[PDB]
Amino acid sequence: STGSATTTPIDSLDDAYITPVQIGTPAQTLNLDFDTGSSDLWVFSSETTASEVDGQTIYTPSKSTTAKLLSGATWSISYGDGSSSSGDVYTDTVSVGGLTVTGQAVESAKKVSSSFTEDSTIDGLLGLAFSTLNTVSPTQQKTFFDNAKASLDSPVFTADLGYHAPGTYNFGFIDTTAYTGSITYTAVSTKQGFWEWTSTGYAVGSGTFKSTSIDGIADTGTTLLYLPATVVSAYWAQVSGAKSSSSVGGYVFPCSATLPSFTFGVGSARIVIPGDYIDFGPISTGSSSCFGGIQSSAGIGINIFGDVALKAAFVVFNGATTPTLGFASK
Ligand SMILES: O=C(Cc1ccccc1)Nn1cnc2ccccc21
Repeated sequence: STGSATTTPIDSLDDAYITPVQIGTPAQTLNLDFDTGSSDLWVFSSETTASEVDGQTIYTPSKSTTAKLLSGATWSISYGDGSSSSGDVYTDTVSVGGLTVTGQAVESAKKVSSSFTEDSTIDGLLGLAFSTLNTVSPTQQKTFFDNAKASLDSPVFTADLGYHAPGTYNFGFIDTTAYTGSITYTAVSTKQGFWEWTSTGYAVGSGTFKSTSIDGIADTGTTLLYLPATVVSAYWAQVSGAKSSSSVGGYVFPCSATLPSFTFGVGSARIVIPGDYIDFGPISTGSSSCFGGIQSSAGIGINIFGDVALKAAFVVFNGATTPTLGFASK
């Protein structure tokens, strides 16, 4: 089998992407954030604290003839940005772009933190990291991809995120019309549960390439590109008037600036992030100070190839016995 679903930015800045997902019988369609940096499929639901729901579409298990409470199971997650959610668990039928999994764990939120409440466009998360990160207790659950894998034509999924435009998530096949040139594959470590790889270096604008190993994760659920402070300083030094602002929480730059591109290495291959992809707009409405899309990972503990980086590429998440990652230009 295969699946193919369009993913759509939630706002004009590409802060996140939502992909429609069918849950239950008859289908309940929720728009989920596909997140290769986590491993829980959780949804706003009829069980969510009423004051914490504000515009989201909810899953109502009692209206699904295929829903079954997973007795005794609970879940609780906290993301790197400080947000969180928790609740109980059902199994149900879940379909993505024509690909169906029966018996998928669907984590029903009883509580969500303020940032989820405040974002009406995201009805929940669909994790695509390794199932060793899944938070369900006392019996850990498998991700949608891990449940689908043996049925797929090939044990892969691909992310093709758009810049200010829709993109695609495919399951089970590589669309050879969706990229240019060849796909370069690179080794993955699953030791921390992530799609963790090592970039071979970087360049700023038309500058020379610096060969240097940069370990990090491919994370569709992170908006920005988080890299070592040395690398990020080298980038922003090429933007007149850019500065790190302790009060704003990162690098800012004059909105009048033209940003240079940023290149990262994948083996001997190179992915070029155009400068416009690094502009995240005014820090507050009407401000002439803009927030940068490349930020330091120093407070985080891991480098993160978030959407800013991934949307510049066609990315293959190869879930073979020994997983790997592939990147192509597009
Ligand atoms: O948690 C993180 C990483 C992060 C971003 C910004 C600052 C510090 C750390 N991404 N992410 C991955 N999945 C997520 C789901 C919600 C929120 C963030 C999510």
